[PDB]
Amino acid sequence: ETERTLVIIKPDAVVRGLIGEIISRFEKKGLKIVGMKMIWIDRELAEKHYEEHREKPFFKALIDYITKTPVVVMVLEGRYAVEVVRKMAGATDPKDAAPGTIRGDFGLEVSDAICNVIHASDSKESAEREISLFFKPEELFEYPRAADWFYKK
Amino acid sequence: ETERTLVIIKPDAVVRGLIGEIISRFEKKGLKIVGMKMIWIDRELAEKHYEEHREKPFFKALIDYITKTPVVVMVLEGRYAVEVVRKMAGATDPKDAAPGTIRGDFGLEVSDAICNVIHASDSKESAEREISLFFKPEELFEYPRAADWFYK
Repeated sequence: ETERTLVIIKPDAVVRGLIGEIISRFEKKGLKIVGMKMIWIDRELAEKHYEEHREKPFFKALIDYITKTPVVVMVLEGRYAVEVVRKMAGATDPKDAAPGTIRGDFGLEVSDAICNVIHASDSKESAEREISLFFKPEELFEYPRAADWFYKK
Repeated sequence: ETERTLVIIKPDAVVRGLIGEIISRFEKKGLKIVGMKMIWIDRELAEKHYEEHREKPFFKALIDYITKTPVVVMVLEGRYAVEVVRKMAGATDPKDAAPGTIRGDFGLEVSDAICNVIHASDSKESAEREISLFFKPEELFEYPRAADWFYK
């Protein structure tokens, strides 16, 4: 049931100094960070990540947003991590996100793009594609978190 | 003036899930993360980092400790960042660290090595050496944090 999903702490979150708070939510949930790095995505890489939206009118503004400042890309590993992280993220537009979720607690204001604090892979297929896009195998690790032994099935 | 210093969130902090808590303390202080990545330090790199202790009896334990699991290395930028981060870290041995500091609030137990949650450059000279050891220029960025404009 263990899966890996990709999260991007977007420019709005980095600029607002929310990197730590976001990471803590994943850590306290029990999710494991197996890869992470601060990078500054250029347009070419951004367009590859959002390739499915290439033909849509909001594409340009989305690329402008994700490349505005450096971001933190990270890979989270855990039981049903893909759907669990999406749930933790909350509704796409922060105004609709429930209190308690990352977007619900930290997001609201928007620019030309719907700034929503973080990106979370929408499926296992997308996660695999996205993780391969941003990380090299040597940048992903297998190691124990403190309580891993407790769950030895 | 503005300085850059190196911080390593050590294996004990990573294993205990304290990465976010630690980073938040730097962010709320006003410090800017200009570089960061999770890496698993190899013995040779660890020995370069701790080169000053190569001839000491506690050297091996230090290497075993810092390479036990992946760590998060990051570069913090800000006014007098080197001394400020050292102050935030607290006493070397967590048992002696004051409440309110990172080591004071999160560290205590030790192994063969004095596990102390994080590493913080001890001087501007050490900071420059350490930053170059773990980061390439292309991995460090210049960008605005939300309130940067306020201090103009």
